[PDB]
Amino acid sequence: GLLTREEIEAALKEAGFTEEEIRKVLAWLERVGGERKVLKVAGKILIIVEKRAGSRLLLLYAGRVIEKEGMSREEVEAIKQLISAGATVEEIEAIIKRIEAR
Repeated sequence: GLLTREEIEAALKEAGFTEEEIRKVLAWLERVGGERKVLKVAGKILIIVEKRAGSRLLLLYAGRVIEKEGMSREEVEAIKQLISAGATVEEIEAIIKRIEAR
């Protein structure tokens, strides 16, 4: 199913976020109100929140916060692959910017 808020908290504490920062993330998750499919790959937190008004995506790791809205399946898939490739959130964002430039 979907990852619970308590499990997300623990995962983000591993990623390197404080409970206050996590609270902000939880607010973001509630803001969208979609299906919070949160994955933990190699320490990197891949938050995929599916919604009919547009899939939202949030990358969290080592204090880095990448908030994206209106993400396509191809973009989300690419991000997931980059994470599994061992790419950092900053490097992923650089790739996303290259995508957005197109």
